[PDB]
Parts: sequence; structure tokens; C-alpha cells
Amino acid sequence: FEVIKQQKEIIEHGIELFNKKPKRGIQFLQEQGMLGTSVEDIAQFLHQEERLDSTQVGDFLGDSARFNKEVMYAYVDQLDFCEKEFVSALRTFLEGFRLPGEAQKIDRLMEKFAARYIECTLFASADTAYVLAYSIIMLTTDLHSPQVKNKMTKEQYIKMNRGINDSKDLPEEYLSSIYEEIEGKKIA
Repeated sequence: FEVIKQQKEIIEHGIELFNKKPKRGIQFLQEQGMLGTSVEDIAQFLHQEERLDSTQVGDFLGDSARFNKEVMYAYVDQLDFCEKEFVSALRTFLEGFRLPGEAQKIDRLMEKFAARYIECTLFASADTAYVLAYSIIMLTTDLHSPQVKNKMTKEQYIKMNRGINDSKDLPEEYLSSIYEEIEGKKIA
């Protein structure tokens, strides 16, 4: 009768395919008229139906396709970093998917994560975030990583990245407190 609705629920096949062939699950979720032809709807879908492979969304939201560098931009501008410290944005950003081991890709997201961070003081430019967004990636990676017996220290974490914005360095404090956030919690 009005269970005409339970038929769109079939948008499960689109994520069944998306999880292996992402360039398909989306292609299909339009041939049926389920997803927005435009991109903002794809950075959105990739933001809505969370039964999507958290590692398929990753690779997708970061490829070299004109359609992608934006499908991701609409995804970066769907995540609000309003009124919260850097560590969080990253925390709450890098939780919508799982970061891919592709070097040319990380920098894409880390460029429009940083660049867009500085849109919404302790930062000189947006290339300090994209360069601090790493000290934090290499932070949790080293510490919250079983095997590297010797875990990174404090007067080592901070003293290391001496000069993340311009010639001068970031307050030896932002670095301290940020240290006990990751030393306490693991973004991954």
C-alpha cells in the first residue's frame, strides 16, 4: 500500500556495490534516482548512510577526479570546526572515514582540511595546520602504536616540530596540552 517506501530502502544494493566499486554504488544510486547528480549530494551521501565501507569512503573522498576533489570539498564543508581546537576538527573530521596509505591523497584532504580550518592568533597561515595536522598524525601513530617500544616523549614531541608557523614556533603550550590529548586518546 504505502510501503512503496520500503523499495527505496533497497538503497542497500548501492552501498553493497559502493563498498567495492564506489564509482558504481553512486552511479547506480542515480540511475534509480536515489542520489543527487550534483556533488554536494555525494559528499553528503558519503556523510549520511554510514553503512558505507569506512575504508572505501576513505579512498573515494580523496582521489584525483575533478568530481572527487570537490565531492570531498563538499564533505570537508559539511564538517563544522566551529568553536573547537585544532585537535578536535581533525578528531571529528578523520572519523568520517579511515585515512588511506596513499601519500598524494593524504595531502589533498590535509590541504583542504587545513585550508578550510583557517576559514571558521596561534596560527600564522593555513600551511601550519596542514603541517601541524601531521605532527598529530605522526603523534598518535608513534605513541598509540604497539611495537615501537620506545614511545615518543613530551620534550621530544614539542621540541621536535620547532617552527611549524613561519620562522618562529608554536607556543610550547598548545603543544603540551595537545600532547596529553593524544597521549590520553587515540583518533585511531
